[PDB]
Formats: sequence, C-alpha cells, structure tokens
Amino acid sequence: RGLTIWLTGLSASGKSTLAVELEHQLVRDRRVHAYRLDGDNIRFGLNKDLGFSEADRNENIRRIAEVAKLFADSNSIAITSFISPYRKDRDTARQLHEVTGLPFVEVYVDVPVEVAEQRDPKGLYKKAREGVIKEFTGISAPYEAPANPEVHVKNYELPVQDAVKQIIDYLDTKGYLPA
Amino acid sequence: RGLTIWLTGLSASGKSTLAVELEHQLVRDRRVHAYRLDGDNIRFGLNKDLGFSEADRNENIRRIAEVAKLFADSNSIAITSFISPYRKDRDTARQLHEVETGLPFVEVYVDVPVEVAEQRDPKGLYKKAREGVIKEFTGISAPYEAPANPEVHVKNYELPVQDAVKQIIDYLDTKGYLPAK
Ligand SMILES: Nc1ncnc2c1ncn2[C@@H]1O[C@H](COP(=O)(O)OS(=O)(=O)O)[C@@H](OP(=O)(O)O)[C@H]1O
Ligand SMILES: Nc1ncnc2c1ncn2[C@@H]1O[C@H](COP(=O)(O)OP(=O)(O)O)[C@@H](O)[C@H]1O
Ligand SMILES: Nc1ncnc2c1ncn2[C@@H]1O[C@H](COP(=O)(O)OP(=O)(O)O)[C@@H](O)[C@H]1O
Ligand SMILES: [Cl-]
Ligand SMILES: [Cl-]
Repeated sequence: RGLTIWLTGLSASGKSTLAVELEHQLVRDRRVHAYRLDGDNIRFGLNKDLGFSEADRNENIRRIAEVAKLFADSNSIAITSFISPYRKDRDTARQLHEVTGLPFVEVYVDVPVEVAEQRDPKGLYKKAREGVIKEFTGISAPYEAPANPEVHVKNYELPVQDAVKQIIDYLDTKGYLPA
Repeated sequence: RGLTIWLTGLSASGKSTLAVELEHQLVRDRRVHAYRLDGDNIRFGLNKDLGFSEADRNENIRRIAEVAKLFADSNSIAITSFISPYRKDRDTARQLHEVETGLPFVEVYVDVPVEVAEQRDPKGLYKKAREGVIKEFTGISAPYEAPANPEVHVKNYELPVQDAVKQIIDYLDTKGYLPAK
C-alpha cells in the first residue's frame, strides 16, 4: 500500500541522507518499492524552469506534491526530500494526499541552523553569509518549521540509523508496513 | 530497470483501451509494475495550471514526459495516453528519456484512419468538432503529425484489442525489456 513520506528541513540537515537510508532499509527488511524524489530527479527535470524565489518555491513544491501523490497512488512509497520551507505549501500537499485516503507522513529533519552551518558541504552558508547567494533558507529567507509532524527527527549527533528507525518505527505504529 | 511506452494517435484511435489492457497484461503475466498517465491523472493535478496556449500545450507534454521518466527511473513501466499530435512534442519527450545510459522510450503509433475514428466516436467529440462546437480538434480543425518511424506501428482496427496489445508486448520482448513467463 502506498503513501508519501515528506521530509522537510534546512539544507545540510541531512534529508537526502535519510531518504536514501530510509529507502534501503525499507526494501531490505520489508522489501517494498519506494521511490524517492529530490533535487537531481526533480530540479534538473520537471522543475527546471523554477528558481528559488518565493513563487517558484511554491510551484516547485506544488508540482512535487502532485507527482508524489502519483507515486503513492501507484502503490509505491514516495519519499520527498526538499527543504519545503513554507508551511502553507506543505499543508496543501498534505491535503491533496488526504482527500479515499493516502497517508502523508511529514518528517521534520530538525537541526539548528548552527549545526547545518558547521556542516556546509558545498559552501552555500558561507556564500549566503557573504551575499553571494540571495534569499537563502535559514540565513536570508524563512524556514517555517512543522508544528505537528508525524515524525520529529533531531538529526544531529545522531546515527542516520536511529534516525531512519524513528521513522520506520512510526510507520508501523500506524500500520503501513509489512511484517 | 523500466521504460516508457508512449502512445500516440487520433482521438478514439484506442490508446487508452490498449493502455489499460497493456498494464493489465504486463502486471499480470510478467509480474512487473506498470502505471498509467493520462488526462484523468494529470490534467487536473500536476498540469491544472496549464491552458491551451501553444506554450502550455508544449509544457503539458514536457511535464508528462518528465514524470514518465521518473516512473521509468523508479523501475516501473510508464504508459502514457495522449493524442500528442505534434511530433516535435514527442521529440521533447523522447529526448529527455535518452539522457550511464538512458531510459527506453517506446513510441507507439496507434494508427487508425480518421474515418475509423469518427465512426467510433464514443464521446461525440468528432461530431461536436465537425459542427465547430469544439475548437482546434485533431484531424478536423487541427493536424495530427504521424510518427515517422515509431518503435511500434499498430494499425489498431480490424484487429482485436488483445492482439494489438500482443504486438506491443512482443516488441518489448524483442529488446529484452521484460522478464520471461
Ligand atoms: N537561494 C537558495 N536558498 C536555499 N537553498 C538553495 C538556494 N540556491 C541553490 N540551493 C540549493 O538547493 C537545495 C534546496 O533545494 P529545494 O528544491 O529543496 O528548495 S525548496 O524545497 O523550494 O525550499 C540546497 O541543498 P542541495 O540541493 O542538497 O545542495 C542548496 O544546495
Ligand atoms: N546524523 C548525522 N550526523 C552528522 N552528520 C550528518 C548526519 N546526517 C547527515 N550528515 C551530513 O550532513 C551533510 C548534509 O546532509 P544532506 O543529507 O546532503 O543534507 P540535505 O539533503 O538535507 O541538504 C552531509 O555531508 C552528511 O554527511
Ligand atoms: N483494437 C480495437 N478494436 C476495436 N475497438 C477498439 C480497439 N481499440 C479501441 N477501440 C475502441 O475505440 C473506442 C475509443 O478508444 P479509446 O481507447 O477510448 O481511444 P483514445 O485513443 O482516444 O484514448 C473505444 O470504444 C474502444 O473500445
Ligand atoms: Cl561563487
Ligand atoms: Cl495531447
């Protein structure tokens, strides 16, 4: 049975890492298909005409909610992994999934802006600090944190494993998994 | 690894009839996920922002192809069911698929004479179209540009629905695209 698992968080909070690992640990021990949507899949393809302005981030997320729904529909598990900083847009995505039913599991990949910054794998934070990148989430643009996430991962000083296992463990707390 | 099967043909050429049957026979006899993309799927969701401008027409086809590829990349078999009249529109679609190596894009020409199409006409569209009730209708007040060399060219008439589906599935076997039975 199909649902969408929606990760939301700052950049360098470790979403994509979780996604990959959530997936492999799902198809390892329950063996479902799960497909997994983030920047490579989507921003170089479907969402190629979209930048990082507010309206574009709205649309970016709009489109992604619709194709995630599509994947859950096909009885796969869609695993999204975009910053998705606008609470309204995440709430709207939920509502297209939930109108006769499709779970929407919002996972807050939570780190402090300072843990992320201290990571900064591709140097965007230092660039955002300097003004080289404009409107950067958490530095010069908003991140609107989830109030009631199905799952709240404090993803710092924490093994990706216990992280994914907080997610899995929630999934069958609710019944979406096989043996 | 999956692939996209791209149906193209006039209205009432029978794309969706074969799309349905194709999934059914694929999922059923080869134990392989397939999934259908069509107007009921796509027009009021992903592309509900798109209109009838030439640029929205192109963008409609563009987006459809992208999410077909995502299905293809996810290891299902995507099956699209759009008139997709413009051949430069299926060029856009073909090209982003073939892009290690790329994903197979099987263009299927669902070929019926336009007079076979109007004679079926299950929704009365061709009738509204000859009246002018409906505007810019493929084959009547807008062109269909037939594929120059489809992977599969199905003359889908005077031929049972399940035999035309076998024509397609047999071509897939030709490429090793599918698992055995
Ligand atoms: N202006 C700006 N603000 C925030 N992030 C930026 C920006 N410009 C490029 N990037 C890179 O894009 C990645 C986040 O992309 P998203 O599709 O998730 O953005 S969003 O969901 O519409 O908030 C994010 O992480 P990665 O893609 O994993 O490298 C950044 O690297
Ligand atoms: N639990 C963790 N503890 C420490 N570092 C982590 C953890 N999870 C991920 N990271 C690191 O954080 C960096 C950015 O993570 P990534 O998954 O690319 O972020 P996102 O996809 O959310 O932008 C990566 O280099 C990764 O190695
Ligand atoms: N091979 C076939 N033989 C006989 N009738 C067919 C065949 N394929 C489709 N049809 C019929 O043609 C009509 C329109 O086809 P449909 O699949 O709705 O067309 P479209 O290509 O417009 O999606 C339907 O009534 C369908 O049963
Ligand atoms: Cl730079
Ligand atoms: Cl079309």
